[PDB]
Amino acid sequence: KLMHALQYNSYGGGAAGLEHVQVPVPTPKSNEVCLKLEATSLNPVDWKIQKGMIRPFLPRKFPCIPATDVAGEVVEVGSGVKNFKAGDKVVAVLSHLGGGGLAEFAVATEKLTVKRPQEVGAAEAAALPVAGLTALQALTNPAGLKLDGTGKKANILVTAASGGVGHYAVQLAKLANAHVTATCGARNIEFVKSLGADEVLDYKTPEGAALKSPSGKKYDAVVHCANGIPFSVFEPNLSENGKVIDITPGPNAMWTYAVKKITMSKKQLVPLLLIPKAENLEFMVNLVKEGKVKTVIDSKHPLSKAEDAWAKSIDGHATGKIIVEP
Repeated sequence: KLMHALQYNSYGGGAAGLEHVQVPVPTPKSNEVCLKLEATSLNPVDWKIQKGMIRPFLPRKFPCIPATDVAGEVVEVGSGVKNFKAGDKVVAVLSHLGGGGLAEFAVATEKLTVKRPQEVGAAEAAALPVAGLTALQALTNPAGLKLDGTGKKANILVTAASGGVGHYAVQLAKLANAHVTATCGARNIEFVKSLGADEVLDYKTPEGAALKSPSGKKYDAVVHCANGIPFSVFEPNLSENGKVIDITPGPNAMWTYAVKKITMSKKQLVPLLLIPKAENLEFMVNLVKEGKVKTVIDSKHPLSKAEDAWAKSIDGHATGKIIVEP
């Protein structure tokens, strides 16, 4: 019947603007499944939407229940659901239109729900969807690396590699047999080395502010997860046809993309929008199961204290992924 959740009913609230509320448990449609949530993961998008930065596209209507990355147990399925039964443990991606993550229950489409193996925890799994698939898409599509053994070997730069997409990106890039150069805060330099990065740079230094690799590497692709960097700084560090992949693209990135396209610049800036596909989520889940990829969890917060997790996300000093559990 009813359900604990967190809502914002207005732009600009910050964590203060979140409200604990009791709300009717959603009902699954033909193709949806209903989950008792075991873990929910935050993404920077989630608090940006609330700040109003994604207007006029999101949020669709107030009030909003935030977060899309989710793991839990199937409680109930819709008439059309073929592949999941009640009791099944899953990981899923909620619609970016309706949100729903910060709650006891959520409905997910079957096409974005994946069975979660016994080996993989709920928090470990819930951290995967947006961050992991983004990292995966960037390295698979624009960077053009296979992740078996048949991919192009290459030089990869990962900016802000201590964060959500960042720390997945480094691990994945290593599985594609790439040389990985990474940037992060001084504190996280040892951590990023442990993800498999070949070179790690303190971004406040001179070689890291300029993104110059000690081997003198030029990068074939950049999984760009940081924010304050103009194409100027990337350019001299790029290979002849290097692509900087902005996984959090603003108007600046969008414009640069247009200009570099229309002037046929050999060096390119690629805005990335994630297209979550269940095959990829299944894939990432397997990588975690097989130990080829580890999820690092910055912190775990109870839904009753979810604003803390929200504020931690807003500060964005998180290392890996922030998790909210019941």
